[PDB]
Amino acid sequence: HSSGLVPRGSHMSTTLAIVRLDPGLPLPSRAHDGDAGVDLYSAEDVELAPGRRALVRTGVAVAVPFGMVGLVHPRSGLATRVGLSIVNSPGTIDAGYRGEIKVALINLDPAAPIVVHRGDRIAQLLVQRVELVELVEVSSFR
Amino acid sequence: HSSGLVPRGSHMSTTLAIVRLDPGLPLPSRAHDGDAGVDLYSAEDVELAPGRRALVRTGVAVAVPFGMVGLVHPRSGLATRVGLSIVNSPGTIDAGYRGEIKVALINLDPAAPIVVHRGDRIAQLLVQRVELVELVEVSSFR
Amino acid sequence: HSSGLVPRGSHMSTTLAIVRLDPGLPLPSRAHDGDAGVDLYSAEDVELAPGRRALVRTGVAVAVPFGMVGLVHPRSGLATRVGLSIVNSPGTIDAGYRGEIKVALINLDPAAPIVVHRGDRIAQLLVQRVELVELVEVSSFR
Ligand SMILES: O=c1ccn([C@H]2C[C@H](O)[C@@H](COP(=O)(O)NP(=O)(O)OP(=O)(O)O)O2)c(=O)[nH]1
Ligand SMILES: O=c1ccn([C@H]2C[C@H](O)[C@@H](COP(=O)(O)NP(=O)(O)OP(=O)(O)O)O2)c(=O)[nH]1
Ligand SMILES: O=c1ccn([C@H]2C[C@H](O)[C@@H](COP(=O)(O)NP(=O)(O)OP(=O)(O)O)O2)c(=O)[nH]1
Ligand SMILES: [Mg+2]
Ligand SMILES: [Mg+2]
Ligand SMILES: [Mg+2]
Repeated sequence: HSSGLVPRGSHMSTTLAIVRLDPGLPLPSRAHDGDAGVDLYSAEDVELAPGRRALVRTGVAVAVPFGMVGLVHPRSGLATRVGLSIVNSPGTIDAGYRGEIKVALINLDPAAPIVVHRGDRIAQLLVQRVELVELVEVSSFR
Repeated sequence: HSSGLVPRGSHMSTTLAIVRLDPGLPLPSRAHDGDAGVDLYSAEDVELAPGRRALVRTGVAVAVPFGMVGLVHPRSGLATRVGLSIVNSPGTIDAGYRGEIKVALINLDPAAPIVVHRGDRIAQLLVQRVELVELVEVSSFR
Repeated sequence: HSSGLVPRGSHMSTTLAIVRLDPGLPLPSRAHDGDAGVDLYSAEDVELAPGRRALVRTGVAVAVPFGMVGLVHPRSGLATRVGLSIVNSPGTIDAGYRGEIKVALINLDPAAPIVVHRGDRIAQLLVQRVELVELVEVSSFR
């Protein structure tokens, strides 16, 4: 069968609407089958000295479904190789957000600056269900 | 209809029992409809010099349901604006925990101290299902 | 009843195949009933000066089920007491990965080195479902 047919085991898989605010970047994609995240691109060149942080545009906006959350995670390779991290990791993308996804990168290396180029894959976006809990206040209840 | 009626689409939404150990703080709340997290308050004033961390009381205890986990995430605005982060992010609140939720804040700015005041919203709490996995050890099995 | 019987409330609980690449370490375990994570051991001695990071072997490989993700989270006690963190937290373990789980530890204390010994519990592994989303590109759509 061709790929337009949804296989039985994927009947209930979730769709995510996405706008490329920067049409010159590829759509985010999973690096390998079954990978949890789609990789987000940087729309911009950024140089981070040790300890500096920047709010980096990804060129995309998404519509996370109600009842779900988008989560922006660092990539392990950049984290290990150069100390690149995300200040607010895991970044929380709410269902109602329609703005551009931005990544708060930070250089956690003590001495070597990190150069990010436009078109580099700088984070990964996961989508999960979340419990939109109803709080029940009690006076008292490992 | 009035708000006491659970709408059909919310019939299965999860309740979370909460004790305000500090009754002078508001209950945690979602900033907007559909937001993944409820914002946690600081019960205390804390000043963090660059690179310092503190274990900050939130004034609340919760009963995360069995089969779920509470997750303490940083807020993006403070992370970007002043470099505020959480050392153990995402903080993992277990179903059996009945103590006060505490937030391990850290100042990741190189030079500017962060002042947290009692009543500031310093983190956000998400609740998700988790797989309480049964390990199956094998000798061998992208 | 003896423990070999799956209780009714655990009928659908997920199994996780695991190989101890280092058979001298215990299998990861939950510290308490209902805890979200199983604690990962270090296979190695590592000393981290302030601001240094290391890619630490855990001695295990896992087979996260398709449709799920493994998540490597810091432990709160080490984070608060000595400033130990994980550069790429939450570390993302994909369903297709069959290599050794490695932990990117970092010392976020300003002045005191952290010593990790072989056999110390240095992180915790959670397993959750993830939405393997199908992107739907649109021109336009808190
Ligand atoms: O903490 C971690 C994170 C990942 N990993 C392994 C398993 C995971 O499936 C794999 C890739 O993780 P990332 O996608 O975060 N890394 P990166 O994107 O740099 O590499 P790749 O191009 O292979 O996806 O690395 C660890 O061992 N520990
Ligand atoms: O990494 C991130 C995190 C959040 N965001 C966007 C989407 C999310 O819905 C929105 C708000 O996230 P937070 O709740 O973490 N930020 P904060 O609480 O400071 O702002 P708000 O008062 O708007 O909730 O910011 C990003 O673009 N990148
Ligand atoms: O951010 C956090 C994380 C945890 N906690 C509490 C609730 C959680 O169930 C408990 C234990 O969390 P960890 O397992 O991350 N800590 P650690 O493994 O050091 O302690 P323990 O041996 O008790 O599990 O600490 C907080 O109050 N805030
Ligand atoms: Mg990857
Ligand atoms: Mg918010
Ligand atoms: Mg623990």
